[PDB]
Amino acid sequence: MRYVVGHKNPDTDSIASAIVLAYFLDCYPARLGDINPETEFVLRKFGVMEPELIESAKGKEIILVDHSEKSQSFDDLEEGKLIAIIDHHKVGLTTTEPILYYAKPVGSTATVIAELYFKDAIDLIGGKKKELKPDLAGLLLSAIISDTVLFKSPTTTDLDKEMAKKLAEIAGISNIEEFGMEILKAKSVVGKLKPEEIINMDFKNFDFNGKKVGIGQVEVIDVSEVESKKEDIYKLLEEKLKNEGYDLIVFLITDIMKEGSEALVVGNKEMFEKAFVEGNSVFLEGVMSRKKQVVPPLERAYNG
Amino acid sequence: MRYVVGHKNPDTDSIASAIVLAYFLDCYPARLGDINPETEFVLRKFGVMEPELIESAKGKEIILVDHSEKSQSFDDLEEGKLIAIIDHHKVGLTTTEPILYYAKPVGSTATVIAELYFKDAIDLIGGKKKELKPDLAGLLLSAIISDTVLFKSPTTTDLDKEMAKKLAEIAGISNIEEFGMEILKAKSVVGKLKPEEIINMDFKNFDFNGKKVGIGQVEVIDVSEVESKKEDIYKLLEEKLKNEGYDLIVFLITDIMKEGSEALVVGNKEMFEKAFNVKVEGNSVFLEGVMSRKKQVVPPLERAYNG
Ligand SMILES: [Mn+2]
Ligand SMILES: [Mn+2]
Ligand SMILES: [Mn+2]
Ligand SMILES: [Mn+2]
Repeated sequence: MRYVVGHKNPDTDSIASAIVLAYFLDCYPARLGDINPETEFVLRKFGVMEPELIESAKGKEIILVDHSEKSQSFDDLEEGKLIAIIDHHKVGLTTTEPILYYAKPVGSTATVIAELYFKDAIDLIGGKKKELKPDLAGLLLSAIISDTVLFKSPTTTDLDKEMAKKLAEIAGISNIEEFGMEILKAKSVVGKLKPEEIINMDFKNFDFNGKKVGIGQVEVIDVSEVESKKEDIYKLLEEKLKNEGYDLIVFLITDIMKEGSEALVVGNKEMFEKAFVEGNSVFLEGVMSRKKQVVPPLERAYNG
Repeated sequence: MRYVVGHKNPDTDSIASAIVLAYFLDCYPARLGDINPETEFVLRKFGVMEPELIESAKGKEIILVDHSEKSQSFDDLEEGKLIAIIDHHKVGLTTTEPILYYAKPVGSTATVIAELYFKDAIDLIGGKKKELKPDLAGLLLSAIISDTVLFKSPTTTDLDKEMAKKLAEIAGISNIEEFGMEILKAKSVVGKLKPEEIINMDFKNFDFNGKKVGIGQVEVIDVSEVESKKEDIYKLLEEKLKNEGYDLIVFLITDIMKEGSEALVVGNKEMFEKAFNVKVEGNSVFLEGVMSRKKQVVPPLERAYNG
C-alpha cells in the first residue's frame, strides 16, 4: 500500500534511492519505468533485484524520491496519497496536505539519504534505524557516482564526495575511481542501442510557463557511436515533438571526457536561442547537468 | 543579510521558530506582521525581545519558517535570495533552484526544530551546535502548545508531546497543562477584540488552482462573545471578498472545548459544499471535530478546487 518510487525513465539514483529508502521505511520499492543499462549493471553487481513496476498511484501511499515535477511522476498522483518527497531538485511539486519533505542542494538523492544515515538521523524521515548493508551501500555509492558523473559534473559538492568515501567503505569498494569508470562505461553502452531506445532512455518533461518542454540526454565516453545515429535521433525527436505536443525538445549528447554537450534543438529554437544555433544543434562547453545547466536558463526564458 | 522569517499575520509558532532558528543559524530573526496577544504574552514570559519587522525581501537572503505559500510571505519573495524552508504545512512554493527544504507533518515548526536539536543534528539545516537555553526552550514549548492548541488539534503527534516534555524540562516549566491553559486563555482574548481585528489576526491567503481563497480563524474557550459579533464579522468578510477579489472566504470560529469549528462561508459556497460533503444552511455550518486549518480545511478545499 506504500511505495517508494523515482521518476519516469528512472536512472540509478531513482532506483537505488527507492530501494534503500523502502528498506528503511519498511515498505515497497518500485519504479515508474524500465531501468537503463547502468542501473542494470549496478543492481546485478551488488545482488539486488529489480523493483516491481508501478504505473498508477490510485489508492496507494507514495513516497517520491529524486523528483518534484508532476510531469516526471504519476499521472494520477492526486488519486493516491503523497507521504513524502526526498530529493535534490528545485521544488516543482505542490501538495494539498502536509507531507514529509526533505531536499538539499547536493549532487544526488543518494547523498541526502546517506547523510541522514551516517548522522544517525534516518528516523527523521520515517527510517527505522536499521543497518545499511554493503549491497545497499553499494547502490547509494553507485547513485552518487552516476548522478555526479564521477564528481566531474558541476552539481558535485563536498557532501557528495565525503558520502561516496563512506559508502565505498561499507560497500567494500577500494578504488572509487576505477569502480566509477566501470559505471561510466555501462552508462556509455546506451550508444549502441537503437535511436528510439536512446531517446526514451533518459528523457524528462517540464512545464515552463504552460509550454510543454522535453530534455533528453545521453552520457558517453566516446561520442563517435551516438553521432552516427544523431540524424535518426534528431528525426525521431521532430516527430515526438509534433505528435506529443512539445513546444521544444532539447537533446543532450554529453561527452563525458570533454565535459560538454552537443545540444540538439527541436521546435521553438528561438526560445532556446534566447535561453542560451547554426542548424541542427550547438556545442555547450562545460555543460553536463540538465537540472543545473539547462533547465534554469530555459525556464527563465519561457516565463520571462 | 540573512533573515529567518515567518508568515504574514504571525502566530507564536512563526515568531518563536524565527527567533530560535535565527539563533542557531546565527542570522537575523524577523516578522512579516504584528504580534498577537498570545505571542506578546509568551515573549514577555521568557524575557525574549520581539523580532524586527520587515516587508521586502529584495537584496536579502531569506530562510522561511512556518509557511510555504507566496500569498503568506513577502510580496516580492522572488527578488530575494531564498536559502531554505523549514515548515510543517503543505508545499505551496516552487523554487527556481535547489534549496534546503525540510518539512514534517507535525503539530508545529517548533517541533521540527526541537527534534533536530535534541538529536544533535541541528547542523543538518545549517545550525551551529549552540546550546538551547531555557528562554528559547520556553518559546519552542509555547509554539508547540500554541500550534496544537494544547495537543487537542489532530495535527498533534507523539513527537509534539515528546518534544514538549523535554523543552518544559529545560525551560523550567513544571506543569505544561497549567501553562497551556494560559495560552488557551490568550487565544480567547481575540474574541474580545473588534470584528476587524478578529478577522485580520489570523487570516491566511491561498492560491487554489488559480483561485484566490482566504481562510481566517479564531480559537476561543467560550464562543458566545464571538457569536455576538458573527453578523458584523460576516459583513466585513463580504466586503473583503469583493474588494480584494477573493473567489472564496471561510472563517473558522473554533470552539476549543467542543473541538469543532463554525465555518462562515463567503463567495463560492458551491465549492465549499463540494469540499465538505455538506450543504450550507444560511451562511455558515458547524464542522464537527474540525480544528485544523492545514489538516482538515485546506486539503478537501484545495482538492475540490483543482479536482
Ligand atoms: Mn534522477
Ligand atoms: Mn538524482
Ligand atoms: Mn503559523
Ligand atoms: Mn505553525
